[PDB]
This record gives sequence, structure tokens and C-alpha cells, in this order.
Amino acid sequence: ETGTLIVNSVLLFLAFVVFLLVTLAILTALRLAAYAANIVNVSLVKPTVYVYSRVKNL
Amino acid sequence: ETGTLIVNSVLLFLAFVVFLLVTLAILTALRLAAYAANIVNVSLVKPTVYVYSRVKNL
Amino acid sequence: ETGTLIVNSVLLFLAFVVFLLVTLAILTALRLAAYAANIVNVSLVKPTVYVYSRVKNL
Amino acid sequence: ETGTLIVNSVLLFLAFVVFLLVTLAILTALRLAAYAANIVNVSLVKPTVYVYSRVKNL
Amino acid sequence: ETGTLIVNSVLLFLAFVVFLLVTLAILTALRLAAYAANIVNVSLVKPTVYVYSRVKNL
Repeated sequence: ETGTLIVNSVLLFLAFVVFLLVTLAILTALRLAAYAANIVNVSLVKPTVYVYSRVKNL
Repeated sequence: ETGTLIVNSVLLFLAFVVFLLVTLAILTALRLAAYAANIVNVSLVKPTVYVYSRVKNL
Repeated sequence: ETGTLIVNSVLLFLAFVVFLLVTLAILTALRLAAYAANIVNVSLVKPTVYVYSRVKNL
Repeated sequence: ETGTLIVNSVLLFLAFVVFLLVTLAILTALRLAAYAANIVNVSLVKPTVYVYSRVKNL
Repeated sequence: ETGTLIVNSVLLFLAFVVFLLVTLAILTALRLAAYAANIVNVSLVKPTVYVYSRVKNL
């Protein structure tokens, strides 16, 4: 808190970790956790360039 | 507030207990709170290992 | 602001009254405000015990 | 920010104007923007009394 | 922060750029990122007039 504003993005990461429990309860309830597994194992090789389309706007 | 940056998570914990009133309103409206009840009673024994899948990221 | 830490929940309560315009905009667009009406008149008599399952966690 | 605690509701209004892009992309994707058009023109004359059911709770 | 309250909207823009990772995980999960791709390249030429419907409300 001593001249550190980056703590504001830290609390935002905590809101993304709990939203993972709600979002996971849906795909698992519909029976498709077998197709979502590979997504959590990091599959950002082709659609990973989506981060570059974010740098243009800001 | 004297050198305590850990208060940035106390406000986030208050943002989780409030979404509980929203998400519960959905599962109760679909008539399935009888199955979600046992989940609020702490059923983290088998899928509890999901916490270790977050320690590898940070 | 003389030691009034309990004001952190006041801003959270104001972020809850506004979110009511979002959820209402959804159920009203699906034509079911006739069933949600009685809910606004406070129907917490039977499912009101859901607050006790929150005191155990904290 | 000189004693103005009403700025906490200003940032909440900014999260609503952007949520309009999300909700509109749903009614427009399903092809029914012709029925939603008259809603943005403000048709709060009969169901406008819904703001009175909020004064009783708070 | 010296007489600048315009910083309250800067933290809101940080909450939209992070929400892009969630919503993007939805359209990509349903396999339709090929149609949403032309949307990030800015296609506001015809539905761009939607910002005029916000000037009337406020």
C-alpha cells in the first residue's frame, strides 16, 4: 500500500478465481467437462493472437 | 489501515457474499436447491484438489 | 469518517440497488413479472432459513 | 473528491452503460430489436410504478 | 489525483478489458470466433448511431 496501486489489479484476480466455480458448475452440469479439460491445460497456440487485438484498442 | 494492504481483499470477500444472494436466486427458481444444499454444507473432499491447480499459476 | 469502517458496506449496498434494474430488465423481457412481483413483497418465511447456512461458514 | 461520497454511484453507472452492449447483442442476435426499440424511447407510464415497490424495502 | 476525479473511470476501463477474457471464452467455446473476429476490427459504421440513444437518457 506504500505507493503501490497495482494492488487494485490483485483484487480483480480474486474475482476471476471465484467466478471460475460458477462458470465450471454450468459446463460440468451439461456434461462437457471432457472438452473443457484441454482448455484449462492451456491451448493458447493459435487463438493466442487475440491479445494483440486488445493492444490496438488501448 | 497502518501498512495493511490486506484490506483490499476484505472488500472482495464482501463482494462474494453478495453474489450468493444472486446465484442462489437462480438455482432456487429452477427448483433444484435440494441438490445445491449439500454443496453449501461443504462437500470439498474430492474436487477440493482444485486449489492446487491455482498454486501452479502463481 | 471518524473511525467509521462500517461505511465499506454502504457503497456495496448502493451497488446492489442499481443491479436490481439489470435483473428486473431480464425477467420482465421474458414476461414473468407476475411471479417475481410477490417476491418483492418479501416472501421469506420458509426459505428464510437460508441465512443460517451462512453463519456456519463465517 | 472533497467530501463527495456520491461518486461511488457514478462508477456504477459506467458499468451499466457498457452492459448495454452485452444485453443488446442478445435481443439483436435473436432478431427482435423491433420490439425493444420502443423500450429505449422510454415507455415507463404504466409499469413505472415498479419504483414504488423499492421504497418500501428501503 | 490532484483535483482529478476522472481517475474513477480509469479503474472502470480496467474492469472491461479483463471481462473480455471471460466473454471471449464463451464465443470461442461455442466455435464462432470466426464471426466475432470482424467485430473487434471495429464495424461501427451502421449501428454506431446507438451512442445517440444514450445522449437522450442522460
